[PDB]
Amino acid sequence: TMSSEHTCIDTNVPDNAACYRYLDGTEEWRCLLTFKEEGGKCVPASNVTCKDNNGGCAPEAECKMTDSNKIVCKCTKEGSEPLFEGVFCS
Repeated sequence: TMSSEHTCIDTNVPDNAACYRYLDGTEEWRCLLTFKEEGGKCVPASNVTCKDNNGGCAPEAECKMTDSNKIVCKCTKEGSEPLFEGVFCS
């Protein structure tokens, strides 16, 4: 992993998404805030927002909408480290 990226080494990581490997050597692939993976494939959300389930956030991220009705995701549960989009925060 270069030095310690903790990112998967060869798991399923579709484009427009972010993948990260856990400390147990496991592997997880997440999608951006505008992409949702459903069935192993990820597609543009647009309709996904706070009104729905995490408009592209993470299992530990808060959902907030902007003046444009865009769902923003930010992980910060004390000692939490959101990744790029926050869909997955350490």
